[PDB]
Amino acid sequence: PELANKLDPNAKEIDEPVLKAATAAKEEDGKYFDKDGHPTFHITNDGKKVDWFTYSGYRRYHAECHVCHGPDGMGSTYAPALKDSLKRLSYEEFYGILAGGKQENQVMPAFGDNKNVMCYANDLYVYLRARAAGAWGRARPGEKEDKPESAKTVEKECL
Ligand code: HEC
Repeated sequence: PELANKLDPNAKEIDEPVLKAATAAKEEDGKYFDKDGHPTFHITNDGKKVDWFTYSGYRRYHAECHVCHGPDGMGSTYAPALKDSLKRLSYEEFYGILAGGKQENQVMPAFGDNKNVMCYANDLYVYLRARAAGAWGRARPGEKEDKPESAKTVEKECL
């Protein structure tokens, strides 16, 4: 139905198993979920329009993560490429690394005490999930879906 994606027909780096596991099964007010109950994306009109959290997660990524992890999750001299990471990592593995950090030299900081990051954890997951599935390229999202009212009142409370 309207839960289905419609991506770039000239999308050359799609990962079908990762994309299939990210198919939207449910929608609760601008928020999409997969059959496992975990957040997911929703691309529309041939790879140009994106759901709110993919849009929002891009911006939070550029703000708070791009420095060590490179543009579009491509990787850097000090940190791995998160577009490949979210092929293996489950939603809760990602959330735990983000909240508590990871070490080996090589340190990923714990962001748990950083509400400007933790309150957008689902946004970061969704966007980087869309990268891992090859459902979004290395562009900035243009057309988006409207920001839902649900997001604004929990953004209120979380911050
Ligand atoms: C500073 C440099 C940063 C910043 C600001 C962020 N990350 Fe994180 N990250 C970083 C390192 C050195 C590592 C590797 C740690 C190790 O080798 O043990 C990581 C790792 C991750 C992971 C797990 C990667 C994997 O195992 O595949 C995730 C997920 C991750 N980083 C995500 C992430 C996000 C969402 C950030 C947003 C603010 C972020 N990092 C910041 C170094 C750094």
